Amino acid sequence: MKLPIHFYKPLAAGAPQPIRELPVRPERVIHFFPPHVEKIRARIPEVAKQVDVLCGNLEDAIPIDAKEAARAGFIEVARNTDFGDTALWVRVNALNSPWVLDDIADIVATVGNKLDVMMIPKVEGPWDIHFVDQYLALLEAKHQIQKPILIHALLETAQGMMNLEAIAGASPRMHGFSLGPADLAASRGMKTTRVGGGHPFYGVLADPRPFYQQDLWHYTIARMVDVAVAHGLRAFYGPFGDIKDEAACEAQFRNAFLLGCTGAWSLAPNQIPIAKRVFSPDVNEVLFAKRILDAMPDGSGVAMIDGKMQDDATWKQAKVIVDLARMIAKKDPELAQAYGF
Amino acid sequence: MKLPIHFYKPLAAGAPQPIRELPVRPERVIHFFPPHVEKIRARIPEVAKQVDVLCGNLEDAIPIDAKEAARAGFIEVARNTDFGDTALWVRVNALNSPWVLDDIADIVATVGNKLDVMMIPKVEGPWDIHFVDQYLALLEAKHQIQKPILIHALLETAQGMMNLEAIAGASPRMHGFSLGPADLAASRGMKTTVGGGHPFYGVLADPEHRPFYQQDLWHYTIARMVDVAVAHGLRAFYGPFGDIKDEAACEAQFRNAFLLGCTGAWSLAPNQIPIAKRVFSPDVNEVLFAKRILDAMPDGSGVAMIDGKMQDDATWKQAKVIVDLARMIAKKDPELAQAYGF
Amino acid sequence: MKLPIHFYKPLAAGAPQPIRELPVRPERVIHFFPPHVEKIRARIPEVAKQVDVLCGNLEDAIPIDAKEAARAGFIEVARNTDFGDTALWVRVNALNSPWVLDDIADIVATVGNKLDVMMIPKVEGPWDIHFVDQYLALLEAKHQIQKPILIHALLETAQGMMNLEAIAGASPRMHGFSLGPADLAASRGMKTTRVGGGHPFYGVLADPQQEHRPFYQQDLWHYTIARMVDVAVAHGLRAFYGPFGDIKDEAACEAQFRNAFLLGCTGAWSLAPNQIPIAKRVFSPDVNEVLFAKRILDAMPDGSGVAMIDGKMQDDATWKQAKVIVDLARMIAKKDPELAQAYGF
Amino acid sequence: MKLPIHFYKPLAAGAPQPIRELPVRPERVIHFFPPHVEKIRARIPEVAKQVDVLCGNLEDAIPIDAKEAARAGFIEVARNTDFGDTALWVRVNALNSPWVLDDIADIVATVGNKLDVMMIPKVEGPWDIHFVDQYLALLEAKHQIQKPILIHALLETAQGMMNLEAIAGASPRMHGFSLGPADLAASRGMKTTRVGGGHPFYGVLADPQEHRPFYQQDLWHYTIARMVDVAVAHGLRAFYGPFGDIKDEAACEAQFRNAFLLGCTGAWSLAPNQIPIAKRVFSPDVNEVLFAKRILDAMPDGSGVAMIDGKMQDDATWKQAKVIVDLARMIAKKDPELAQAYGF
Amino acid sequence: MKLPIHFYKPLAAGAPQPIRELPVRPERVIHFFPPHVEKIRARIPEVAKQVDVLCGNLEDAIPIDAKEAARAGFIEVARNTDFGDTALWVRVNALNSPWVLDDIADIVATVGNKLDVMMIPKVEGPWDIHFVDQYLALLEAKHQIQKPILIHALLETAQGMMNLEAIAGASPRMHGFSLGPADLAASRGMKTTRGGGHPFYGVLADPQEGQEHRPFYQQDLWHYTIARMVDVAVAHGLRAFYGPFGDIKDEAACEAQFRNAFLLGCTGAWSLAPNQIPIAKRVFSPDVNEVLFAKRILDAMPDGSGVAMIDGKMQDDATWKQAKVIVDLARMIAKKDPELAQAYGF
Repeated sequence: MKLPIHFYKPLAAGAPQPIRELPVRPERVIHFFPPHVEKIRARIPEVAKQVDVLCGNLEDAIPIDAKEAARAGFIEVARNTDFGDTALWVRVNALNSPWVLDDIADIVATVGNKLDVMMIPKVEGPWDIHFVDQYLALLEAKHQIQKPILIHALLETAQGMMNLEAIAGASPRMHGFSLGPADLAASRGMKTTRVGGGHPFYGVLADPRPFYQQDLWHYTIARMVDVAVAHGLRAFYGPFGDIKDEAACEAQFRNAFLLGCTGAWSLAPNQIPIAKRVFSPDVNEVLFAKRILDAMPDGSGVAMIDGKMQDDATWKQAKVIVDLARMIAKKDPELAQAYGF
Repeated sequence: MKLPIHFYKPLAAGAPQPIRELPVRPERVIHFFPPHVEKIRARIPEVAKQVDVLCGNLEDAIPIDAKEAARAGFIEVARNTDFGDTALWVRVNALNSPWVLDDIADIVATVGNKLDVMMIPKVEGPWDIHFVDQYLALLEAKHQIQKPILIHALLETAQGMMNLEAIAGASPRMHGFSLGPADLAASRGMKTTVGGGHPFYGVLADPEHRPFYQQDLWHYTIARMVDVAVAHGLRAFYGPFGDIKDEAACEAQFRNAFLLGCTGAWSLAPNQIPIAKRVFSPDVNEVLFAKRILDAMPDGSGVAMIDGKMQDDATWKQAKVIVDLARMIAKKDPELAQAYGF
Repeated sequence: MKLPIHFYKPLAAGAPQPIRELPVRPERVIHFFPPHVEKIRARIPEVAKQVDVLCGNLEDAIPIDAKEAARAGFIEVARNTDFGDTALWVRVNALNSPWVLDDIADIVATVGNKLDVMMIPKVEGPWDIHFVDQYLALLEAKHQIQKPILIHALLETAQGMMNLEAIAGASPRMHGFSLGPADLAASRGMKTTRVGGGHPFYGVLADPQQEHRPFYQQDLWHYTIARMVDVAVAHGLRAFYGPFGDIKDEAACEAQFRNAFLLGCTGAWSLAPNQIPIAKRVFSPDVNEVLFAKRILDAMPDGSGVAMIDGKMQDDATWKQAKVIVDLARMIAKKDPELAQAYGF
Repeated sequence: MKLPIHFYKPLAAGAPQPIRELPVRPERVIHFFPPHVEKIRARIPEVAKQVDVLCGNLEDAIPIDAKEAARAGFIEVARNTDFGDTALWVRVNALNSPWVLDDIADIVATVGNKLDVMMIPKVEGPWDIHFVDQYLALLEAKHQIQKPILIHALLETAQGMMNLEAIAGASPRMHGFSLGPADLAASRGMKTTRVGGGHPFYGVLADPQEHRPFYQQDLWHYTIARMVDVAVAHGLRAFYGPFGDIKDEAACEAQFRNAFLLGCTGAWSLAPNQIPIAKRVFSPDVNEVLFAKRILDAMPDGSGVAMIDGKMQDDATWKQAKVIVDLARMIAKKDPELAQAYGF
Repeated sequence: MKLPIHFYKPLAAGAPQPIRELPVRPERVIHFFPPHVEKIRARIPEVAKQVDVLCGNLEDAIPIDAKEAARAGFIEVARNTDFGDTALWVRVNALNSPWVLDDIADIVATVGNKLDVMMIPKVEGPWDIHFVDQYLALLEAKHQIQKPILIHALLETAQGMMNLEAIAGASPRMHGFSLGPADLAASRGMKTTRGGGHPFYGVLADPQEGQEHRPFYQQDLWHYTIARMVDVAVAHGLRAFYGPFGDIKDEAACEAQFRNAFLLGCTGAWSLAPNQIPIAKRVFSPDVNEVLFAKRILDAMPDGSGVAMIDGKMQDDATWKQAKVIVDLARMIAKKDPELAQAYGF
């Protein structure tokens, strides 16, 4: 709705200048953790090094009794821990809840200069983003935050799916989208208690009899990807609830990856290597991106490579995945040999 | 879009207040009947006891010579019959046809207070909904109909599928959508094997014998329809399954629809009636696991693990959908109440 | 979007009257050829009769040094061949490239009266159509072109997919779309094997029962094609599967071509001679569809009134729809033995 | 951009249910005061009785170093005064400013149940309304405010004017608009200075024939007309803002009367002398009340169809008639002579 | 509408990067000249020093037999002259005419690096902008033009007036609009005595008892049009202009019409004759005494907030923001107008 002339203006005197390009960094796994449980908080600095992104959770799966405790716990661990190359996110409570006003406000007050991305659940339309963008801009000015805190929208209501284009366009803070398969099923009335992969009842019956199961989430992921990529945002697969079935987890993660998602959530330590292995950049795309960078050294002009003309749009897309691959190659030696770094 | 302040005002002075929420009733089976066949008219009291919804049909399969008879036939059944829990629908002729003006006018004038929903063939955009809304409101005012008759949009063309949002939002009479698979496939140029798949839609494995995995032609259509319909507070329906001979395939196509969020389906023949009632009811084992989820977090908030599956607020709301539907369905069917918890 | 009353006016004083409905002619196969290669130019009058459409390529796989060569070879082979019933297309270079201005200007000024469709690569929004539409009008006015050159849009970016409705509605020149799997895969960050068009590791794992869990492969392109068909058909346009890049695998090419036909695509490209008979086999009209359409034409001898066939009401609109199926079956049955023997004329 | 099925749902569990219609009450004069001036805070209990609406000011005209004092002054007055039938409004600071977060939070927490309408300056687009709407909802839930605080949008920017339709429809909290002539002139680059009147060099020169006469024109005709149309179409009220030249009561009256003739509901008053000018100008026309009483008489059950003087009457006109009669009866409660003319 | 992430990217490989905000220069007068007349070309170097903007005209009042000579004539004068502080514009022919393709192509190829703004007649909707944007960008990449040439839209139809928001938003090349009053009145079916107005447009006073004749108050035809043009332009970051005042000889009527456009928020106006140049520069310059007074508003409130009383007139934050607009224009014009640099001081 906002005209480009005004789109990148900060929304408060003293707020950091809005971002023009989303920051490039590894986002292969987003590891949730319950911040009100002490034993988990103690292992967090060691866990922090095993993940690309660490995300404190304050909304779903936190008992109502523990809401205030999860907030203090998140501020506590974020205070004392240096997260190095790992990104730090938090999922706050829904915008109609009694906790979201103090959630956002105190987290910016105490750890704002360490928060990279704030995850907003149950987004229904661009108005939700409009609130959070202005609220953040004012808190950023009050507490003198240096970097703009980005917005990450959880895509888990039927209205969010309908309003997807408007949500993606609602703010220069937008980082991307996470599909929430359980909430989105409840919202749509999909008839399943599952959080993730296939369903035995969803299939095609052969003619006279073999039964071929079908992907429940094809339309949903394809739609999320197309809208995200068109806005320069990133799409993510959210939770896979069957923590034990690592094969089904890998199959679901890889499906998201093959349609174009950047990473996936992990709800338990054992899903962390699954997300890292599935969402690692494809070797042959990195290697082709390096030819593009080599063909257009300063990023301008026209070049061909294998009968295909390279432009400014391909150079910037190539530049993103090579920078990302270098950052991955710096944490894992086996990948560094595969990308050539 | 009509501004919300003008959206809920009635369109004719003396026509009833527009609703702001739909009624709550099982709509698992929409059973059609030709009102011009007296034998079929004679058996309507008995059939009414077996179906959630009875839809008089004035459109497809009613010969040109039978139209006046079918319209008078419908009025006579609706007059004479007590339906009770069964909703009474009518599918009138298409908006460009020489019968629709009298279809709606004669039916409202006589049995307007007994009609729940009017189904409109071939809805192509919001203008179709605006005509019917305004016509209905003028007729309801003239015969002082007490409750507003609802509009059910039949999805039969590519233009209608592309205007699905504007159709869904065009009136507070909107009740929901039915997919007309044969007619929609004909409009798109799809090739099917009436209202079902086609065995040659699949993907070939990589290069002995080379496996072939069939796909569902209707995934995009159904998913888009449920998204639009639910976002607006409406319901989606699978329409006609034309392969009456093949009942394994009819139950398979119905269960897919049910899983994606469709509410019910059409029965074109008496054998489809029990299939549609069983498939658009929750599975027993699925009601049972969902009752385990509701138990593990009575406040609906927190975390739990069942059979190695994580549960939270979101799965609690999944179980509430499943359990509440089974509860409502079980009040009407006392036999399924015994396969759940009564 | 322009108002209906301005939508059908010519955009230049001297340009031909825009068309109100698409020309009805066979488009089962779209055969590409590099117009700079001399030996290819020499056998073009013969390949012309094996294909429904001949499309000159000036863009991908044409070297930078051959750009003026391909453009000039196209102009020469287009002025000298009589194509008979075959349609003549050309794919120009992208709208951001150093070659498209002379591509369009030289072709319209030499062979414009011979060109049926111009294909634009990488159409990302309505603005692209607006540039081509106005550019073509000015050129057609200058060179007294009698009939409008239509525009065919190549889908290769997530942005193009998101703007599909606006693109379809941006001009009466709009002919249809072609999906370009490999480039659109790259635009979205999809993973495909074999030059676009698939991935064997996209699939649904069965529940546990046995240690072997069945794995059901899925189609990566279902959303894309279904969306393409709805937007194309709602505007009166046609949808096509573009380049199937694995030329050596004829089983898989037939499978991919058939999925597109079953979902409602009109034709597909061919990159090599072995794909020409595959496209023509798969995209031949369904016989039952034509039989029904003929009954409509019979029941209403002059497309007036209201009739009913197999319980289905028919009107002037169905009648104009049956006439398009029947006229197209007759054109295709001229070149197709099995349709000629299945349905006749 | 919200669907009617969700437009009228509260934005927080606990926040009061949103209005479907606007409160009917006299709104002929919006009287502004600086709440940081102690001599003004002392006279508020008497000023309240003389005005329809009293609006505290925290934005323009309040110095930067008085901001925190204006806010605390406003809360002191509001806690300690019974406004009776007078409505209580606040104009808070702009949404990009260091004061607006505590402005809204503190006022809601302490005097939320006495606050009728919140004025938001320098509105540019529906996104401003979305922010205030959701923010108000959460605060109202926290402090259990019992009716929803409404939102009044100040037209002070060319962006706001271009986005007027979208602003009007952005929330069921919307109460209406006020034209802010000085700020709007600056935003457009209108080359005038005076807050709210004519300009002597804006006019039409006659064709040559001795001396060519010069007919002055209204600068604000398009602006007010567009504001009234958008506002009425949305069931909202439009207001003329401040008239600056306090001493020139005739130019005040004519500018106020122009807004009244185009469809505005009331006007601001900056100084005690403007109070009786706004109340006289913006009272309903006698004929408008009289005609509205007959519509109310032709249809005792406000449904069905009635024809009055050649013209048919439905439920929208019965409802616009009941608003103006209720308004007129309330204006008679405190005006003897208008009571006899209105027929009460 | 193009999305912001894509709005600011170039439309051709090697085209100069889109600007994010318009250049700030004085645009009080847009002086038109017919480039096929030799006597006019000879004196351009001198007249270019007298005008804020110089605009070569290929369209109206350029005969059909003279089109090519006017186009080549414009290239000859642009190549030779050094224009200094004076912006150089050109009005090409309409997008439907047989001359516009070469108009645009030839001029960018030769004098592209000197052209600031290209003015397009009869812009009816955003699609016209899209054509000119893509066409320029290819030409700019072909001939390596260093900075983007801007687009000025001339409004001559009811369609363009109705499509004004979409036109304003269609490209980062967008500069502004000029009203074409005679063409716009003709498209709408308005009747005007000269663009101009019409003395018979007015309000009849009711009869008074002793009057011979009822007074007749003349009204302005163009109020809604100009007011709509300023709101849409300013909201998008662009600038609105009065176009041609065809009645060249009635200097007093010219001054009053321009003044009305100025007070509502127009930046400047066209001049079709040397006698209109001083009028446009004077009407679209802030009044000296108003600038002088605005300096006193700014100093009375250094923080720009609160109140102040200056010469018995009340001042507040809003008046301060008016003063800043009026002072900021005066300061920028003083860098171009040597006698107003005196009268303004600073």
